[PDB]
Amino acid sequence: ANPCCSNPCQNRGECMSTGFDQYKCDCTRTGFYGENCTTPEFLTRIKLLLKPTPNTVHYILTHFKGVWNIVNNIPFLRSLIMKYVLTSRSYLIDSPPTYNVHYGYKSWEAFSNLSYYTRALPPVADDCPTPMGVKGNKELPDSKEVLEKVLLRREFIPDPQGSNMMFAFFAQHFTHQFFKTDHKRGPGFTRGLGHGVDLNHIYGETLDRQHKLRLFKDGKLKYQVIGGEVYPPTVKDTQVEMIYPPHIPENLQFAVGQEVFGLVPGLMMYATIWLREHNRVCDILKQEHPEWGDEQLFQTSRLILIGETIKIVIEDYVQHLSGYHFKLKFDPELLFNQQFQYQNRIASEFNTLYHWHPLLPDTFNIEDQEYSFKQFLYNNSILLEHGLTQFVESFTRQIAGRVAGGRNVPIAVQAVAKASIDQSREMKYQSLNEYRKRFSLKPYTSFEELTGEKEMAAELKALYSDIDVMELYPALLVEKPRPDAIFGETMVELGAPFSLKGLMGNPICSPQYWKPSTFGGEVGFKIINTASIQSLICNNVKGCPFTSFNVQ
Amino acid sequence: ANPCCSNPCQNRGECMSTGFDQYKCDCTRTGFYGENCTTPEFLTRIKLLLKPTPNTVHYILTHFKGVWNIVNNIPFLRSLIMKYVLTSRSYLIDSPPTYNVHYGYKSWEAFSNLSYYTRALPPVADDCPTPMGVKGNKELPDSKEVLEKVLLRREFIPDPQGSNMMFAFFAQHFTHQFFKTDHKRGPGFTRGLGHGVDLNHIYGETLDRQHKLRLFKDGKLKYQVIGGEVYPPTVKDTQVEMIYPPHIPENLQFAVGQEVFGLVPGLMMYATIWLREHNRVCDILKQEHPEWGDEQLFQTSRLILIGETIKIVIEDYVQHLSGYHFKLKFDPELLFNQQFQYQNRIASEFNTLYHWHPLLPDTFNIEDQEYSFKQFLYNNSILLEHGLTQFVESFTRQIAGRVAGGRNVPIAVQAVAKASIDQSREMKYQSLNEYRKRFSLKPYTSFEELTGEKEMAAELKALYSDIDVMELYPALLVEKPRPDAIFGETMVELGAPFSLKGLMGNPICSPQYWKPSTFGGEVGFKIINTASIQSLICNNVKGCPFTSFNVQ
Ligand code: HEM
Ligand code: HEM
Ligand SMILES: *[C@@H]1O[C@H](CO)[C@@H](O[C@@H]2O[C@H](CO)[C@@H](O)[C@H](O)[C@H]2NC(C)=O)[C@H](O)[C@H]1NC(C)=O
Ligand SMILES: *[C@@H]1O[C@H](CO)[C@@H](O[C@@H]2O[C@H](CO)[C@@H](O)[C@H](O)[C@H]2NC(C)=O)[C@H](O)[C@H]1NC(C)=O
Ligand SMILES: Cc1cc(NC(=O)C2=C(O)c3ccccc3S(=O)(=O)N2C)no1
Ligand SMILES: Cc1cc(NC(=O)C2=C(O)c3ccccc3S(=O)(=O)N2C)no1
Ligand SMILES: CCCCCCCCO[C@@H]1O[C@H](CO)[C@@H](O)[C@H](O)[C@H]1O
Ligand SMILES: CCCCCCCCO[C@@H]1O[C@H](CO)[C@@H](O)[C@H](O)[C@H]1O
Ligand SMILES: *[C@@H]1O[C@H](CO)[C@@H](O)[C@H](O)[C@H]1NC(C)=O
Ligand SMILES: *[C@@H]1O[C@H](CO)[C@@H](O)[C@H](O)[C@H]1NC(C)=O
Ligand SMILES: *[C@@H]1O[C@H](CO)[C@@H](O)[C@H](O)[C@H]1NC(C)=O
Ligand SMILES: *[C@@H]1O[C@H](CO)[C@@H](O)[C@H](O)[C@H]1NC(C)=O
Repeated sequence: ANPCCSNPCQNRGECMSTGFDQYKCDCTRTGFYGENCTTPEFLTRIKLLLKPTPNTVHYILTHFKGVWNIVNNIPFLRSLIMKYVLTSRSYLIDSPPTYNVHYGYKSWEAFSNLSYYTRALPPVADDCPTPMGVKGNKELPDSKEVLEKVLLRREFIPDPQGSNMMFAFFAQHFTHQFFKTDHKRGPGFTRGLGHGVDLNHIYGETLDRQHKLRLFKDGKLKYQVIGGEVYPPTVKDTQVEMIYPPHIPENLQFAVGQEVFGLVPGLMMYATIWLREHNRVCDILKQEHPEWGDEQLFQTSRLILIGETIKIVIEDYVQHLSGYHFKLKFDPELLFNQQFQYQNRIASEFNTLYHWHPLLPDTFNIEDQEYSFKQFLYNNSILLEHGLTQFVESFTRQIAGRVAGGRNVPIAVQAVAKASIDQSREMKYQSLNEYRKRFSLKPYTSFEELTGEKEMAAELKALYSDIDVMELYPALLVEKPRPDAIFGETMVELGAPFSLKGLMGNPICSPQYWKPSTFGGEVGFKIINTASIQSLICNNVKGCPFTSFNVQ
Repeated sequence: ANPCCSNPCQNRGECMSTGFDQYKCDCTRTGFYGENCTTPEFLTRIKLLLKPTPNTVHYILTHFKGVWNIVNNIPFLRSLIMKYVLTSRSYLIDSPPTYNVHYGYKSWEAFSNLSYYTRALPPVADDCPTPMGVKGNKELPDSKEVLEKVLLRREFIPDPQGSNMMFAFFAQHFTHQFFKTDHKRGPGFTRGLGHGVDLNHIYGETLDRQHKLRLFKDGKLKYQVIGGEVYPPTVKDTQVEMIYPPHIPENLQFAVGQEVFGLVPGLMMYATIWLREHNRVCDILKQEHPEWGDEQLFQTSRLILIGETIKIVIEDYVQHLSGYHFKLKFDPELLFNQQFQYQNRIASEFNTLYHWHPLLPDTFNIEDQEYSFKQFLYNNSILLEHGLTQFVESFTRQIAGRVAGGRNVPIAVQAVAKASIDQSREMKYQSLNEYRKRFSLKPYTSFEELTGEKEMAAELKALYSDIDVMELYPALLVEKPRPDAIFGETMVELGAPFSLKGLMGNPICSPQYWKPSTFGGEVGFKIINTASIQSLICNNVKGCPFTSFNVQ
């Protein structure tokens, strides 16, 4: 019914109805004009002729290693390239944000209501004849069939980039501070009102929760000591609400900032490490500032840990997953003379693409044990049994699964994968190809081009008929990986700009925050600027075990 | 005891304690170095030894009328200057915001908690030996004595700039969407969580209040007709909470977005006008878009009225109060190639400086009647009796009071003036001279220099002893005005950057919003770009009476 149902406006032109059966494309600042914003301005043809494709740039970043070594060791040159990386990657995201699950046009409600995830692409209107707009059949193919045919794991496929369980659980722990769906309201709603890296998964989303978690001495968070080792306090001792099945002993219900972190020992491992890190930073600050009170010690340490998180995420975590030989750098100063908005709104599509469940193994191997999913979930006794040191050593050694490439979702979480499909449809996501165009990628012209093989493509052809009807979420998991890579093109090109905004958009990266006094002086500042996944583990885990995001 | 109590760091350097009796200044990016950030770097020496003073700039903007006349009539030149004006006025506000009433250092709590007003200068620490830090006596002078000696009106002092009651009530109506102190929590807290121009004073702060005010047909707001004229609906009809004394009959309990707007018929006049404007724009959009539903008509109209409001605030309202011969321009495009943060957090000091109660007359003169304060307050029957047309005609003719220059607060609101003093102290405001330095102004060296006269200066000298201990709020009302102006230097130099951020920081001014389709096409867009206080009144008040912000 809506004349904009067919998504006729190209190159980010905006579609507006002008009657029951007519539309107008607003081509303002797109660089194109004409009825559908497809005629390039002269400068546009110049830009287009020059810009390399994402696969070309990926090739360059993953080759000429000898050259990247030269670059990485020349400070001013590394800075220069990172500066370019930053600006190149930061023009695709609407900031201030625009659409959401209930608004396919800009509105004050969509802007102002922080309970929604934002949307990179507006939803397919409710009165459109087909789920994707006007293409395809009345209903999309059975989600169970999609799941069973091309997503479910047959044999475990290891990640060729060598990602390990330290990587998988770091991804889970880190992202679950800003992916926190409010199931009461619906899949298009979030409980993470900070919309980014605020460390609410350590400190609590609300002030009441934070205060229940705090010791109110020396800036510290409450903790218990068990067999000489520091662990989170209990629900019983703190009244911090946590999600635990009823059969869990009171003494095993650890209470942390994020209420779902009792779900798996690997989340609780990271919760425990960051808890120790907070109190460690508290000791350092108290040493540097014997005149400070508890409140300032707490707040300053939180700012420092936010800093360390952003640092580690960029220079270790994103560094590893990218596969780049270029050494990414966390340096807010690089944006100070550039246009950039210090703010972020978490996109629904970012949440959706980040469902990296293929990472998980069939069993979790710690020391000489192999835990099934059933044994592993909600089982903090496993953490106490083995200890943090053994957990790190074991997770560092265990390979994670490949995410793109298809057929690698562990069956234990098949309901989760089905729900990602079903809820994408519920939220009226536009198709894979629309999202590809939205991120300046070439539309796939066949299912074989998407997968790079023939068997899964054939299954999908039979299911969807038209590549233009293929959905974003399953596509991300069946996409042809880059050579020996964990992800395909669509995953990287969508994930990167969302991730950048969540990290650099933090206020601590703004010029008035990014200075020593914000972090209690040069000592606190140095903690941020020297942070690494290895140092986080070395400072807080007995014996300073070697760790890394890849298997050795 | 805090070693930062004396405010040792200059030129926006940040003070941090480094022990019980030592501090350190963080001079990062100040352009100065040395223990207190007072040694100018070389390039700072250049900038300084040729930056014109605010009074010089104000001289130039308010003279050479013939030159400005040429400038105003050459579009590219007017734009060029406005572009300069915009950037020259946007480097003084911390954005993302920093301090608040409870935090004299940056913290995640101060950044994230939207219920606080933010602070342009951090509060004086609790354990400082004196209210202002280290200077002055153990107690500030009796606020009643300060009020009675230099603030309270003897004889009515008319504004020489000719500001009228349309101006005064516009100031009150417009600002009360973002100055909404949460008295439950304290003077440092706000109920205006949008922190700017969101028009919650028409539409309501919350969705459920908004939905009570809406007709749910054609995008319109509920209204009632009395004697052939459109007025806001009642509390009985809508169920929205309003503040009214218990003796107001049900038929006079008007319901509007801001709960206090029944306080005064002047506010209800503007509430009525803006309600009519919303419904007018709904009519226009429905004509443009027969295919649109109620929700989109409502949301689009709200966006349009937001643009109208910003347009009128800049080009009529601020235009009048500034006294500039240069014609200010609302043009979001002028910021598109500039560094600028599209966000805003309302500053407590902005709230404080905007207590412009000396504007108020001794009596409110409508048609042939002169109403007293007791007669005027909470008396909407006056509005019904005379009507909007007579309100506009009368308020356009009636002169408002001068704000700077002292002794012009009407006795009827003396408790409000005393509270501004008392709450400033509660919120631990730094001194007038610290605020002047914060905004690049020369500190006053005596009370006579502050007032430009001798009698009020002498009383203040007796009360305060030291000019460096003089408080911000009463200083603003006793300050020497610019020549035949309504305000003095401090008022304009603090007010201007805060005001700019609230208006241009609005998301509708960002590039992704500032396009015709956001407002339902060129028709909606034209309504914003041609808006004016005269056309607002012309379109919505019977007879289209002439109006202006100047008695003229
Ligand atoms: C043993 C490990 C894991 C289990 C048992 C698990 C299970 C689940 C379940 C049941 C949900 C749905 C939760 C809900 O709807 O409230 C979910 C959501 C999610 N998972 Fe996993 N998952 C695991 C690991 C991971 C990993 C390694 C990642 C890496 C990125 C990940 C990413 C996500 C994301 C981003 C969501 C959506 C969060 C939200 O919107 O609230 N998960 N997972
Ligand atoms: C008949 C006219 C007016 C009356 C009866 C009035 C009265 C009041 C009162 C009772 C308060 C609350 C004080 C407190 O809680 O301590 C207040 C606050 C305020 N007034 Fe007025 N006023 C009037 C006109 C104006 C005008 C013309 C302006 C011009 C801008 C203005 C600006 C303000 C501001 C900015 C506040 C602080 C509001 C807040 O933070 O919520 N008022 N006024
Ligand atoms: C914003 O900060 C205020 C000030 O601390 C918070 O209000 C306090 O909240 C606690 C409950 O968490 C109450 O016991 C206090 O009475 C409140 N104090 C005041 C002065 O109101 C408020 O909760 C914070 N808001 C958010 C969203 O965290
Ligand atoms: C943000 O939007 C959601 C969705 O509209 C709002 O949730 C609705 O609020 C009304 C109250 O006016 C309830 O009657 C509905 O049940 C809510 N719907 C859902 C899905 O929860 C929410 O109130 C909005 N938040 C704000 C701050 O306005
Ligand atoms: C997949 C995937 C990729 C990804 N992120 C990135 O590719 C990606 C980042 O996350 C990012 C973070 C900080 C500064 C710059 C970059 S980047 O240039 O946009 N790039 C390396 N997150 O998930
Ligand atoms: C007093 C007072 C002044 C004032 N504002 C101004 O002086 C002032 C504005 O408010 C402003 C509004 C939009 C764009 C640019 C300007 S300005 O250059 O900062 N200037 C004229 N608000 O209260
Ligand atoms: C060659 C001069 C170019 C124009 C400069 C005009 C400056 C006059 O400006 C003066 O500034 C003083 C500063 O305190 C104020 O006291 C005066 O009121 C003001 O007139
Ligand atoms: C409403 C004003 C209150 C007047 C009575 C108490 C004020 C006492 O204050 C005095 O008032 C005189 C008034 O012009 C001034 O000459 C004095 O300088 C001032 O001290
Ligand atoms: C614009 O797009 C529509 C698709 O809805 C197409 O039918 C029309 O011919 C296009 N016009 C062009 C490309 O000039
Ligand atoms: C939890 O882990 C422990 C090992 O610490 C194991 O003995 C136990 O069986 C597990 N619980 C469940 C329900 O599998
Ligand atoms: C720095 O400031 C303090 C002011 O309290 C003063 O004691 C010291 O002499 C100053 N040093 C300078 C201005 O070089
Ligand atoms: C209310 O306004 C009317 C004029 O409409 C006036 O005559 C009356 O005195 C006012 N009421 C009070 C209590 O002042």
